[PDB]
Amino acid sequence: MQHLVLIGFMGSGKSSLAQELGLALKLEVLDTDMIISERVGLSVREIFEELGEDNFAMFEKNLIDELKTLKTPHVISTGGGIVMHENLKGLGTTFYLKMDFETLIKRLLTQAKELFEKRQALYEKNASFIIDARGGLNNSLKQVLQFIA
Repeated sequence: MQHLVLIGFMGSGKSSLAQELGLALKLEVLDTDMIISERVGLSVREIFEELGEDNFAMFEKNLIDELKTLKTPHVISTGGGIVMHENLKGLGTTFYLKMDFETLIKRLLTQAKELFEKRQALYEKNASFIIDARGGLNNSLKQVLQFIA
């Protein structure tokens, strides 16, 4: 609960922001996309295609509990599977990196819009803080650094 937890959709650019936020604050950064792929042995993309998003999200939800094992404060990029998460706020201060749907869509249909709407509601229910992604990585970073001050 002094972990800084970047949460948001996959493709939102949280991993890269995490990297740069760690560097700025002299903190280690952990990316649950990385851990899950490292431990499962398959790429994010293969897990998504062969096992589905619900199972990615399960992988993530099980890693969260382990992440409270951490003796030091970390930047943690996670939340690609918010559907399965109950309250990652118990992991630390969570920042939702909020991107509009059309912009998320470019970086990666009525059914996708439906999903996006439902999951955004979960992200902001799980967020201690909201960072507006529209302005790009450094403007998101400034936002996070301003919350910290």
